[PDB]
Amino acid sequence: SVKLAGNSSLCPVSGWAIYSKDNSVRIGSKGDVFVIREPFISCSPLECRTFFLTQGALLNDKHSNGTIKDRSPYRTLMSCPIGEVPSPYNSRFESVAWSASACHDGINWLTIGISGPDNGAVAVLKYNGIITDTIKSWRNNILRTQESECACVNGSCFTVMTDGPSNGQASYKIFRIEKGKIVKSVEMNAPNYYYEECSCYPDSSEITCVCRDNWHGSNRPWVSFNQNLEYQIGYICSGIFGDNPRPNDKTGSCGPVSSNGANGVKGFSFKYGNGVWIGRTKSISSRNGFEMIWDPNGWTGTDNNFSIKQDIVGINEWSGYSGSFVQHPELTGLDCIRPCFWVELIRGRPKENTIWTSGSSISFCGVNSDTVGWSWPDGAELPFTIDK
Amino acid sequence: SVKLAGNSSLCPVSGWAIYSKDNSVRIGSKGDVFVIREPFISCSPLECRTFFLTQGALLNDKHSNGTIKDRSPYRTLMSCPIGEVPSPYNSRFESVAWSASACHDGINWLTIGISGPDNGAVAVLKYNGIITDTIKSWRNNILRTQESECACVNGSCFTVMTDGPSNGQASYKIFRIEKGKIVKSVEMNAPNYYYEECSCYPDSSEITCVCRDNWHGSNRPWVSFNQNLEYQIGYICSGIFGDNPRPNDKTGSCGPVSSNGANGVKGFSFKYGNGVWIGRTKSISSRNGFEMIWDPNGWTGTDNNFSIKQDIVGINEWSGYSGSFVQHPELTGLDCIRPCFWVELIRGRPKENTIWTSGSSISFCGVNSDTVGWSWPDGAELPFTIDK
Amino acid sequence: SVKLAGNSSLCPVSGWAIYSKDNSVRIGSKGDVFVIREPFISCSPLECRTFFLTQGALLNDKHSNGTIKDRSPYRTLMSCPIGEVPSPYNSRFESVAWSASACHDGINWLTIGISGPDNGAVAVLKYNGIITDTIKSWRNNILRTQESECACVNGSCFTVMTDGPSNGQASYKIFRIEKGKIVKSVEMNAPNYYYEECSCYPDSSEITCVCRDNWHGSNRPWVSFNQNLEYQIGYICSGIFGDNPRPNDKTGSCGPVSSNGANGVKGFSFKYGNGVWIGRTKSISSRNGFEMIWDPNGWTGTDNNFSIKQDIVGINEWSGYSGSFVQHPELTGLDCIRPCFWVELIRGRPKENTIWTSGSSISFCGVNSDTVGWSWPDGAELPFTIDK
Amino acid sequence: SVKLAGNSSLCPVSGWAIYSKDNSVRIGSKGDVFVIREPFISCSPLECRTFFLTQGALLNDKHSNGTIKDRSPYRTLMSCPIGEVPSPYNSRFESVAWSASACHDGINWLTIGISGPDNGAVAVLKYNGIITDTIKSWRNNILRTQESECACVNGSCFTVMTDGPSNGQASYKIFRIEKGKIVKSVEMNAPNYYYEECSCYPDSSEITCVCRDNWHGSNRPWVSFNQNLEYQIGYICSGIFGDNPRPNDKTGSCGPVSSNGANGVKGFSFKYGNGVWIGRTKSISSRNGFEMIWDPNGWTGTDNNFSIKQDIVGINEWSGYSGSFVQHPELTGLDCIRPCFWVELIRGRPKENTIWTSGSSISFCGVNSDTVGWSWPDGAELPFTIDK
Ligand SMILES: *[C@@H]1O[C@H](CO[C@@H]2O[C@@H](C)[C@@H](O)[C@@H](O)[C@@H]2O)[C@@H](O[C@@H]2O[C@H](CO)[C@@H](O[C@@H]3O[C@H](CO[C@H]4O[C@H](CO)[C@@H](O)[C@H](O)[C@@H]4O)[C@@H](O)[C@H](O)[C@@H]3O)[C@H](O)[C@H]2NC(C)=O)[C@H](O)[C@H]1NC(C)=O
Ligand SMILES: *[C@@H]1O[C@H](CO)[C@@H](O[C@@H]2O[C@H](CO)[C@@H](O)[C@H](O)[C@H]2NC(C)=O)[C@H](O)[C@H]1NC(C)=O
Ligand SMILES: CCC(CC)O[C@@H]1C=C(C(=O)O)C[C@H](N)[C@H]1NC(C)=O
Ligand SMILES: CCC(CC)O[C@@H]1C=C(C(=O)O)C[C@H](N)[C@H]1NC(C)=O
Ligand SMILES: CCC(CC)O[C@@H]1C=C(C(=O)O)C[C@H](N)[C@H]1NC(C)=O
Ligand SMILES: CCC(CC)O[C@@H]1C=C(C(=O)O)C[C@H](N)[C@H]1NC(C)=O
Ligand SMILES: *[C@@H]1O[C@H](CO)[C@@H](O)[C@H](O)[C@H]1NC(C)=O
Ligand SMILES: *[C@@H]1O[C@H](CO)[C@@H](O)[C@H](O)[C@H]1NC(C)=O
Ligand SMILES: *[C@@H]1O[C@H](CO)[C@@H](O)[C@H](O)[C@H]1NC(C)=O
Ligand SMILES: *[C@@H]1O[C@H](CO)[C@@H](O)[C@H](O)[C@H]1NC(C)=O
Ligand SMILES: *[C@@H]1O[C@H](CO)[C@@H](O)[C@H](O)[C@H]1NC(C)=O
Ligand SMILES: *[C@@H]1O[C@H](CO)[C@@H](O)[C@H](O)[C@H]1NC(C)=O
Ligand SMILES: *[C@@H]1O[C@H](CO)[C@@H](O)[C@H](O)[C@H]1NC(C)=O
Ligand SMILES: *[C@@H]1O[C@H](CO)[C@@H](O)[C@H](O)[C@H]1NC(C)=O
Ligand SMILES: *[C@@H]1O[C@H](CO)[C@@H](O)[C@H](O)[C@H]1NC(C)=O
Ligand SMILES: *[C@@H]1O[C@H](CO)[C@@H](O)[C@H](O)[C@H]1NC(C)=O
Ligand SMILES: [Ca+2]
Ligand SMILES: [Ca+2]
Ligand SMILES: [Ca+2]
Ligand SMILES: [Ca+2]
Ligand SMILES: [Ca+2]
Ligand SMILES: [Ca+2]
Ligand SMILES: [Ca+2]
Ligand SMILES: [Ca+2]
Repeated sequence: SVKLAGNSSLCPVSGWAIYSKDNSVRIGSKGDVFVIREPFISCSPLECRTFFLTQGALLNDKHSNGTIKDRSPYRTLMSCPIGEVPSPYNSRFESVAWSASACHDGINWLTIGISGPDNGAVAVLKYNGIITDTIKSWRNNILRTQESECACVNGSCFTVMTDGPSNGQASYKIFRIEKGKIVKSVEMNAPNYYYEECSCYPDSSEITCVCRDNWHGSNRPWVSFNQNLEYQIGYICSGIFGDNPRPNDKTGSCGPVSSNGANGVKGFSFKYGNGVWIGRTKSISSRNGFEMIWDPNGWTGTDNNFSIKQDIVGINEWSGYSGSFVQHPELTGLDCIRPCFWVELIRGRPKENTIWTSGSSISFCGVNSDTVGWSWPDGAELPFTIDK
Repeated sequence: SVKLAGNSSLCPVSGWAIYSKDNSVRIGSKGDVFVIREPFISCSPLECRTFFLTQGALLNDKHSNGTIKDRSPYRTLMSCPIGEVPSPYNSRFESVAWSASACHDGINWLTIGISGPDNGAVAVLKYNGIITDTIKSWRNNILRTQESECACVNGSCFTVMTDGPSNGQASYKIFRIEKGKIVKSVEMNAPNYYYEECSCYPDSSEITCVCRDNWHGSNRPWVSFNQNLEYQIGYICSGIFGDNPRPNDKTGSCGPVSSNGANGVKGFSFKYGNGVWIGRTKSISSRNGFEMIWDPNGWTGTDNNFSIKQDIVGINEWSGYSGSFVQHPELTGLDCIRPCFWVELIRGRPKENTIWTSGSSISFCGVNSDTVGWSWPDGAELPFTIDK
Repeated sequence: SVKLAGNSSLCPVSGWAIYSKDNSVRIGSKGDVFVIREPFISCSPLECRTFFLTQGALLNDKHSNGTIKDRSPYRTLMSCPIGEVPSPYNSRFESVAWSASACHDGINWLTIGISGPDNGAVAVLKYNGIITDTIKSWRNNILRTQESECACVNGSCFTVMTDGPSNGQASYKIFRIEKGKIVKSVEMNAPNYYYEECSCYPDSSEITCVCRDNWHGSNRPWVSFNQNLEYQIGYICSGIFGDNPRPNDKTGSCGPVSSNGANGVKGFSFKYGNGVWIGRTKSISSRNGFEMIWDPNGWTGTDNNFSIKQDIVGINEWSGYSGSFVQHPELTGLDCIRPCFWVELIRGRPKENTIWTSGSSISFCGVNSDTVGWSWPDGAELPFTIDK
Repeated sequence: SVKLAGNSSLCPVSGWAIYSKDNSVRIGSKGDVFVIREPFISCSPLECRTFFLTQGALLNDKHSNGTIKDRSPYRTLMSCPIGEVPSPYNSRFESVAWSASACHDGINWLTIGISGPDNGAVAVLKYNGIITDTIKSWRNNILRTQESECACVNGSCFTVMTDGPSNGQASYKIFRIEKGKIVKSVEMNAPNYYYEECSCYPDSSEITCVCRDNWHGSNRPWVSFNQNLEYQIGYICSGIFGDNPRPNDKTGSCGPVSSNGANGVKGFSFKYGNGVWIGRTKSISSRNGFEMIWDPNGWTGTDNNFSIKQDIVGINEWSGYSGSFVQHPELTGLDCIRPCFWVELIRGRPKENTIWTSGSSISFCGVNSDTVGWSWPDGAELPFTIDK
């Protein structure tokens, strides 16, 4: 075992090849599948795994009732192999958690699991399953983190957490973690900005995070930083607005776009010089559909012109959260860090007549070979037996 | 860990010893068993696995409704250990797929998973579960592949894909794949021939495939080739016709036999000089029964005389797809490549009064020791609870 | 990895410590557990496993109907870790089989699985899961074998099979198998004797088998042999009759005891010079209760006196088949071969009002430390939901 | 593999970080989850596992009826990975038992499983799953042991067993066990003391146990001993009484506190010089709530003054058994033995209107980083379908 180097560049990609689909909700109609949300993928040098926050309940059982609720003591972070349904019979226990991150440094898994009360939550860090550190809410208002993989470069792993309001200015901190021990943190000077649920990736020994502005931005904030936590901040300039909700595409801004700026959805994007691969919902108002857009000047330019669009979920089908993951050269044998993404397909409440809320997933990896647009939706027929 | 050599000849065999049976449909009446079709077996130097295309649904659940349908975004290629029922709790996720192939080169698994729309399908190629290449539809008309194992020789693996009409001339391509990367492909010049769902095996460093003529052939087409994809083509001459449907046995042809030629079923045969071991259904009109027939001049001769018949499934019992798989010397310690086969036992629609279609399997290995004819059918009592 | 020597003597034992209980039937009331009979235990140098003949059906499902039936094409030999319920989700497929044996030579697993028609059945032998030999019925009348572990000495494994009538003189053969290849077999000269379902163990480089006389013996036949298949034969002389059914205990015989001699139950016994540890039912007429008796002159003396009895299952509780297994010094680190046994607890037909027949198990290992008699019965409440 | 040294001292801790939660009862409403009680956690140098005593029945199935009952032949000691639900599909079978202990010496697991009748129970000792010894009841009155992990130092493992009345003076023995073989045992001279369900841990090469006085003590008894089983005895002096039931806090005693002394619950405490970390229920009269309390002079001082209290389960929520477990330097890489604990969250009879009694778990590890009080209760909604 050796540390992931994390020093090559992102592989340039022309399209996205489908990687996994788990059909969890479809299968949970009969089988024993966890009620989950906030799924994400992360890879070691040997395998890729789906992480997810369970609700301590299975689909189509009565304890699935009320799972629209975000935070409870029943929620646990757990993981299974990519593409498998998250079942009590195939899933490894990670942490007690209603917000979470994980990532593999090349040697062992780091996991971060926040539980406790809204006014004094605690992140428990584990390295190879052993508790190695904790960090407690500093603003006493729902300490929260990525809901996707943390990022590793040369034995140090990096994440972002937020504490404070979700409808106004909050506090955002960046952490450096080595063998599960926080060795440095910095609070971001980001007035008039808002970061949550950061999708962070390594690229040439530095970390880039694209996040959710729930306060007043329908474009996505970003923060990048080096191993010493010296950071830079911005918003994606493209007029192809990345958040949900959002306005129709028009002239963008390098600051937060206030039109339709309140609320949000967890998302991601990949920076390639001045350009950007944007993943987003197809609907401007609800979590429906998904598409990947290549905008060759979208990182720094404000026009709404793009070069490529690839359909992933159709506009009438349910989507939800999305995030980045990467495959490092140590895993693939390439000479670059490969970009991939997952989409959470949220089913049930609040949009459907169920007592429950849960998600299945799909993921894709970046390639330079031929690809195609389509729709790979969840496909469960709601309501279920328990609802009726 | 070492590449499969694939340079020895096929073991001569006098009969077929039963190797597995999963009883998947019988078990899925209560257990959590995927609805599947298109199963196949493939071996590494250490184990044999069953690969299959799920419908993203479990048996006796309402999501099994309409699983007569061949292609959807829910279908996934998964695998389990030979003879186990395909459950979400024992199945390894491979790829998102409504048509597939897989094989092991002696170092890692290659998997091939075709998904997307009928007019622009994409094969995703994975080596050790990492995406390593893609190939897209070149006739825009249901890109499709073997539904059985690809074949490997000295580090290269080979498969066949079809694109175009299923009731006429189509286009047929052969591929050389090393470590999941397509290193060469050739389009077959095969006018008035039709190939699909090819069953391919290695034999003396070369590949022989026996396929399905869905256009106008009630005997089976074949294609053989070397590692440079220089090929030869033909049809099995035996008057013991291999496809289903087909006419009653009579004088054969070394080109397509047009009588009952349209439509077909995936199948296989093994070439031994001028002779041929034929697997086929017992009914001439539907997928019922299965039998193995040794015809010592059937590869190249057109008479309907044969020397050995061994019963596998009784004529009143449902059958379906069948395909070759091999066990290499590296696995067996023999000095030859051992032929084996599997049979898909299809239950439900169109022939039975259910909302669903699914399959169990049985598999047999060639030996020169004493064997017996019998019937090992699926054994499920239809309809199921969900149908009623 | 080294061959089991098999050259030490049986360990002297004063009593039996409980080793495992799986509660299969109790648990299959709700969970997915196989309908099984003919369970047995066998150990490698690293673990012990339960082997069993499934009925290709789960408990409390409709396909359990009619499982009183002994032979069908749906029956499969499968194995799981000792003490775990036999489920499709924890069980490894071994062979298609309605009669069976298995044993580990120190290097790999040998398995023997008989399937096919009553008038021409075939035993398929596998070594590390690969077919290595077959042997076909020689009397065309239900080729059958041990339903317990075969016995291994220095790289050779030994079993017994019977072919012929179950109500009269039949034919009995002994086999020597190396790496799953039959290297020698002999037919026993045993007129007026009858051997089936032999429980065979190694002891000082020779094999001793205690078996079932279904023709005309209420005491148990035995056969012992050396590695060259030179054999000796006899019946257990003790007046503590070991078969079920049997008479009440009285003066025994060194030939078959005809009183209550027809029919039988698979059983075992362990020889210690002139003495014998007999495992048997508590009832003289049905498969109910179980007890272990030490009779210090019972191998060769005909009195009905014994020195020790240890209760295992109470007289009013269901028992069934039993058999020996051993733990070799390569596994335990002892300087002798440890004797152990399992009991099948048969539930359902013909004695209970169900559509099905199945069994759970218990096992014990011989020790010299303190032990106790009790009852560890099956404990399922019959009938089940599917019966009603 | 190397023996756990066990020679470092206990890590000083300032609070408890949440480590796991299995949600077993919530999940067993639909999933296949064992009815259990008496779980506990123990770790090897590679993993932590949950051990528990099943009732040989699954939740929401009719065989869970009457599971208030402590001792039966159906009860088995099994284990799974920490935080996973105890299911037949993820659980290792360990031993047949209605009382148990287990621990890992750095090389293999020792398991201890007591079954048989109340007047002659036998402890079966296993090392790496092989029977290596037994010990039988020496007072004929429910031989019983820890229900928590044994303690290991330099290849010796230690435990405590009780035999005799649970409402008066009984007999208490300590055992030294090497590779599953009892090498020494001592009967405790403890007149007017009562010990059972001991929680024992290593600390500087010596064992400290904190136990349950069921006779006449509402504080907890303790016994500490060296590797030769030379022991010292006493009761925790703190006026913060540790048992349940108990009186309200007031001046303590260094011998048994008779007020509310009869009856009790399994529990634990960690000694740090003259101080003590106490885990206890929040209710004085029933098994409800749980809290950790640091009393810097509570080992040897009788006042009811304490420094730190940390909430674990809220006072209106069901609690139950609790026990210590440790993580050795060999697992953690620390220079001290880390204390952890678990709490059994009992549901059903006698306090709720069900046919069954079962338990889920939560566990916590000691840290010197920031922590928080909260409530992590069982969370199931009773009654269940089977009760109605
Ligand atoms: C899904 O979940 C909802 C919401 O329920 C809440 O969360 C769930 C998970 C549980 O934790 C509940 O306890 C929570 O309430 C369910 O709605 C609840 O249904 C239950 C069952 O009917 C209701 O509980 C009953 O209420 C009865 C009415 O009592 C009230 O008035 C009487 C005077 O008549 C008075 O005595 C009492 O104090 C109440 O004020 C009561 O008689 C009975 O014993 C029982 O308590 C509960 O009120 C409902 N909650 C809400 C918020 O409406 C759904 O039933 C559930 N659906 C499914 C399909 O499972
Ligand atoms: C049982 O068999 C083993 C062989 O595996 C015998 O052990 C060997 O004996 C020879 C001397 O004849 C030595 O050269 C070897 O070193 C021994 N090998 C091992 C691994 O110990 C043993 O003598 C036989 N025991 C009995 C009881 O007959
Ligand atoms: C805490 C505020 C935050 C942003 C509105 O809510 C998140 C939004 C969510 C959402 O918009 O779907 C669901 C997340 N599970 C939740 N996070 C937490 C920690 O509860
Ligand atoms: C698409 C043409 C082809 C031949 C008619 O269809 C096959 C027929 C099938 C059949 O005869 O059973 C099943 C195959 N799953 C299907 N293949 C695809 C890719 O859908
Ligand atoms: C074949 C004769 C034999 C002895 C009567 O029947 C056995 C009796 C059985 C029994 O007495 O319970 C069950 C065995 N499964 C069966 N063996 C086979 C091969 O069917
Ligand atoms: C046997 C006396 C002892 C103390 C009353 O009983 C314990 C009480 C129990 C309890 O208070 O919950 C549960 C334990 N399973 C039980 N132990 C046994 C061996 O049955
Ligand atoms: C990246 O790191 C590797 C491994 O330490 C090193 O050998 C290589 O020189 C580095 N490459 C670049 C481009 O910095
Ligand atoms: C990577 O980390 C190691 C250990 O701290 C350090 O020695 C090395 O200089 C780092 N490498 C680079 C290229 O920064
Ligand atoms: C086949 O290949 C192996 C491995 O490369 C080689 O050693 C052997 O000589 C070859 N066999 C034949 C029949 O050519
Ligand atoms: C099957 O599909 C048809 C068509 O939509 C529908 O009418 C019927 O209700 C379905 N049956 C089940 C069991 O879902
Ligand atoms: C097998 O492939 C390797 C790599 O191309 C090559 O070195 C070797 O010559 C090949 N052997 C044969 C028989 O073609
Ligand atoms: C069991 O099988 C018989 C066939 O003999 C059938 O008549 C009966 O209805 C079946 N019973 C159940 C409960 O399915
Ligand atoms: C054990 O088997 C080996 C291999 O056949 C043989 O050489 C040896 O003589 C055997 N030993 C005994 C004691 O039979
Ligand atoms: C603890 O044991 C280790 C391993 O044997 C030893 O090296 C060390 O000296 C010991 N420490 C103490 C404090 O006794
Ligand atoms: C349930 O358990 C009780 C013990 O409390 C037992 O005596 C009774 O017979 C059982 N009742 C049913 C309906 O199974
Ligand atoms: C640990 O055990 C070994 C083996 O008995 C012994 O020789 C050694 O002295 C022991 N170490 C200590 C510190 O007791
Ligand atoms: Ca927003
Ligand atoms: Ca642009
Ligand atoms: Ca045809
Ligand atoms: Ca011919
Ligand atoms: Ca008899
Ligand atoms: Ca006698
Ligand atoms: Ca007490
Ligand atoms: Ca105090």
